[PDB]
Amino acid sequence: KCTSDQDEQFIPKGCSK
Repeated sequence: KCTSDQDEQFIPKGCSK
């Protein structure tokens, strides 16, 4: 998932790598 809560200046090494 890109946004976990409201995470706009962080997406993971998992959503779009």
